[PDB]
Amino acid sequence: TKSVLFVCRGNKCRSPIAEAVFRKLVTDQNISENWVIDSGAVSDWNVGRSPDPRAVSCLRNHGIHTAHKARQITKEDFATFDYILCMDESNLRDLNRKSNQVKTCKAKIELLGSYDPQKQLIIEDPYYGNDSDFETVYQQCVRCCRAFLEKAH
Repeated sequence: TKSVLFVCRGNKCRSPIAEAVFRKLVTDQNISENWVIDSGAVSDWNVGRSPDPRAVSCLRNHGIHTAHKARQITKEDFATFDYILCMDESNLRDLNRKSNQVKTCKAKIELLGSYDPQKQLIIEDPYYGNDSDFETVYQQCVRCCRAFLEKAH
């Protein structure tokens, strides 16, 4: 059983989209039973909130739905997930530092964009953008999630 946790700042725009995309992916590939998939936030500020309505609408445009509610990453997440894939360098920096402070870190922390065959390394925060920015994030997650499933690094 493999595990991936998608992380962003507040867990309402980017990482809920990545989670839903990857869940759709493994389901189509008929291997969802062998994958634990989740998303979480660095911050605790947005905990308990549903994804941004623009993220929900973006996923719906692509026939996807999510019932995720924002949660903050926990010490346990570092000890149990195989991969923690984050969105921007602020996430990476924060995750690398908290990884140092847990004596039981099994997860490999990487930028999700590190898997983009199109080389766009950063998945930028779309909250203060518009719906076309959520579509961009979605397209980034599709390319990155598919590359990740084919070969991890």
